Amino acid sequence: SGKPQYMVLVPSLLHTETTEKGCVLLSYLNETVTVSASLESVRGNRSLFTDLEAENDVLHCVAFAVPKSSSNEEVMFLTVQVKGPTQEFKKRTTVMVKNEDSLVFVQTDKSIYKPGQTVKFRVVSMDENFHPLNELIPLVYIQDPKGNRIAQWQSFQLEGGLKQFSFPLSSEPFQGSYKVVVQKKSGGRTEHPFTVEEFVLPKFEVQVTVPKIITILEEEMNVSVCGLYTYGKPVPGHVTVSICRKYSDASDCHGEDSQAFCEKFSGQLNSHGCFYQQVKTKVFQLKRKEYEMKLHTEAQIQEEGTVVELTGRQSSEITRTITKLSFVKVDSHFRQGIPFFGQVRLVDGKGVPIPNKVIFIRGNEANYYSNATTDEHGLVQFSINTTNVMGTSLTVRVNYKDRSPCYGYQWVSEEHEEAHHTAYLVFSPSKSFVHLEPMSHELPCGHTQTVQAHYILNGGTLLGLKKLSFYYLIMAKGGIVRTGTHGLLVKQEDMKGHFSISIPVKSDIAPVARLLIYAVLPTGDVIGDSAKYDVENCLANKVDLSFSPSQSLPASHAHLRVTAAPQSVCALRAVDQSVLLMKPDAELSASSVYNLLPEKDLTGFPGPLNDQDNEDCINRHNVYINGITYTPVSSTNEKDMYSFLEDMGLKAFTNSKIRKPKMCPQLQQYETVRKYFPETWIWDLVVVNSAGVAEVGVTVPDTITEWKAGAFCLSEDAGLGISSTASLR
Amino acid sequence: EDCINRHNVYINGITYTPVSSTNEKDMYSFLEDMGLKAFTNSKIRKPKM
Amino acid sequence: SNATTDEHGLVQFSINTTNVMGTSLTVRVNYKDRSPCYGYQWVSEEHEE
Ligand SMILES: *[C@@H]1O[C@H](CO)[C@@H](O[C@@H]2O[C@H](CO)[C@@H](O[C@@H]3O[C@H](CO)[C@@H](O)[C@H](O)[C@@H]3O)[C@H](O)[C@H]2NC(C)=O)[C@H](O)[C@H]1NC(C)=O
Ligand SMILES: *[C@@H]1O[C@H](CO)[C@@H](O)[C@H](O)[C@H]1NC(C)=O
Ligand SMILES: *[C@@H]1O[C@H](CO)[C@@H](O)[C@H](O)[C@H]1NC(C)=O
Ligand SMILES: *[C@@H]1O[C@H](CO)[C@@H](O)[C@H](O)[C@H]1NC(C)=O
Repeated sequence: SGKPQYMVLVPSLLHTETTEKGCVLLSYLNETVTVSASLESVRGNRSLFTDLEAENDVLHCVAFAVPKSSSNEEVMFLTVQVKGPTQEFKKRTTVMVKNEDSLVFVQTDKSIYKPGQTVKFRVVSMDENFHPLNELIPLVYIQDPKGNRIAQWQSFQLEGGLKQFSFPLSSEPFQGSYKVVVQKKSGGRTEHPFTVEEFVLPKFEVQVTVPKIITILEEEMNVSVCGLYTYGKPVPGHVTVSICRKYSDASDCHGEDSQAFCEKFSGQLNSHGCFYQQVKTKVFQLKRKEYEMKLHTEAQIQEEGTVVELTGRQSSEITRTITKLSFVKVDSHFRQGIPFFGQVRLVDGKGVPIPNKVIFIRGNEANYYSNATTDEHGLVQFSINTTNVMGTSLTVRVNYKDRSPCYGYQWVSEEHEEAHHTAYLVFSPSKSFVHLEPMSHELPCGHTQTVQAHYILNGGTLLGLKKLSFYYLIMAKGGIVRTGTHGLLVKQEDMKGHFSISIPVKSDIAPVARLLIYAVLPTGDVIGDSAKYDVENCLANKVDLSFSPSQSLPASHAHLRVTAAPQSVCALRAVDQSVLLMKPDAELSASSVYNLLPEKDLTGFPGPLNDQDNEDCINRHNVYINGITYTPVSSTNEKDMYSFLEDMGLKAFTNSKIRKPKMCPQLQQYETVRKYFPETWIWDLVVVNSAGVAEVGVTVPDTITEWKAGAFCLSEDAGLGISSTASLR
Repeated sequence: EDCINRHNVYINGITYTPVSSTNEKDMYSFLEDMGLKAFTNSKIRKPKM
Repeated sequence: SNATTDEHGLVQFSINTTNVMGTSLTVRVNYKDRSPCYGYQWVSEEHEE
């Protein structure tokens, strides 16, 4: 009636002495089973033995934990044993232990700084999860590039899983980027740098603009240039540019000046609004062997005469290809019981595909060709008919393919982008599989999302019964996040595809969700595949600030009302934005900490184990051959079942087949940026009342610009917290 | 003799190579190494290449 | 399965086949050349197998 299938879902990744979900599959009932995953040592003392009461048709996942290891990493062999009363089976795989750490980072006002000041910085620690973590440290120190520690503290402990600091500064350091150092008890190194320079602020504010990406056909170059040396005085005078076609063709012995052109669309500087300029690309002869351009502006000053020149935007953009299209949501892998959606769009300079440009959908080897055209957004969506072999490789054009060069030099050259794709199949010995469409688009949080996926069942069901089972599963941070299950209705012969599913979006998942579902069968074949989904940045504890409103200067008395979970600790870096405008937070965001996270996923193969040996081989089963002919031994490159276990990112131990090409050994063979005041306005720490604290802000008058906070909050009552943006005028 | 370009080439398993039975010691090879022909409903005759 | 020449008898041997059509046998199957460096690549050491 039912042949048993067992499968124990075992992320070989071990986050230590922490809850990490693991689980099992069993169905099609049989006598008795109480299996045990034992990571026995050479002796059997380092056994990570977890024997557990088991049954059929159930999902009930224990997140047991493990004490510390001897090494930081150590491969140990894992023979889960099939504790049946009359059947016992093993298979040894290395386990990817790791004495992994709790995670940390650093906060500073800036990286560049001013000489002679005191830097102010803070330090943080949390865990795998995004909750705080109070804990000591070995040490900390700032280091200078000369191999030496300019600042240091020793083995403090955190009040709330963080600490704030400062450090003075000499006015005579080495002008260079300096850095800070901490080591965990393991030796866990984090790094957050900081430079200093009292470079002279250039008086002038000469600013140029120009189009970047050019093509084989243009008409206009709408170039805006304006110099307000103080940001608020565009001088009444003249301006002249030097813009020039340039670039000897990779030749330097020419002994001359390689300017192909030099035009000066000079003009009278107007204080109204700004000077602007609008130059044409025709006189520049925007031709193929009309060579690269360079841009350099003569910004002359009135009643001073100390004229400035600036080479900005100068390095032109040799657009070797013209009419550049791409893919959009092209299914990286496809299937055979469905005509399926790839997608492609187009961009060109400004990023404007011609409306209703019709295309040449060269999706072949099924020779399903059927033209289409661009939607509003360049895009296009399309199924393609399916009775062919595993390999399929597709492409689409508006132009047509030419492989027609006359002579192998072709210094003469031209190109148009083509979105060609190669694809491979899925298994289906089990005679049922799904195609889970991707959600590779917008993803708001604090919701759920019914997924769209379409099962088949080849040959209907050979027997099946009234009801089989299907389960949908997601890994997270080395542990499964949730347990998804379902069943379908009764039918003995059909090809249906209207399956139901959903999952709630909050948090608690890698930046992706390798969601996986599979086709549990009574006949020892199970077919699935992962399904990777975006995880857009959203936090446990949201929060927002608000200030005593932005008004005239002198009013020192202000506020900064901030309102979050009832209890927390909080950074309060109320600062000037223009210094952050100067150098954006290329190294700070909520998304940052999501990705400053290391080891979000790690397929278990990684470095330590090159592979896993298993029992069968390809030469085996030397019994009668095909009746029609002789079928030798060979295989397919298509995406596979055993690998869907590693596409999940884990291993397992099973009787349902993964029988495919292992091997036989020896068969028969035997730039410069503007700056204003670096003055860091506010920097402090507070704790929220239950109702949302508000701190009287102190105006820094007599300095008007864009203003902003670098604040941040934290607690275990709701995890960390950030209102990632609220500026001030 | 066969006048057949091909039969069911495309198959899940390995594509059979020969239209008719060809081997070093096949069945009709016994009739050939005899040197005699025959006319039969069982599987004997072939063209060579 | 090694054997030996009888004074009155030659080798009378069987091998148990459990595989596909492609087969081939030999004896004195230890080396074809006693010495591969033989000399100046000018005269090949050949003994019957
Ligand atoms: C390519 O696309 C076409 C649809 O335009 C798919 O054709 C579909 O094929 C299935 C299976 O043959 C059809 O179901 C049954 O077909 C038989 C044909 O004799 C019919 O007698 C049954 O009543 C039943 O309809 C299905 O009807 C058909 N699509 C439509 C129009 O309903 C085809 O499967 C696609 N390529 C492949 C083979 O993946
Ligand atoms: C279940 O599977 C085992 C192994 O094939 C077998 O020994 C047993 O007879 C099967 N049936 C039951 C009901 O135990
Ligand atoms: C196993 O070895 C460890 C090493 O510390 C020891 O503590 C323990 O007592 C030994 N035996 C067990 C499993 O208790
Ligand atoms: C030759 O085969 C016999 C019969 O089994 C065996 O006893 C003997 O060890 C073999 N001789 C050699 C070369 O060892």
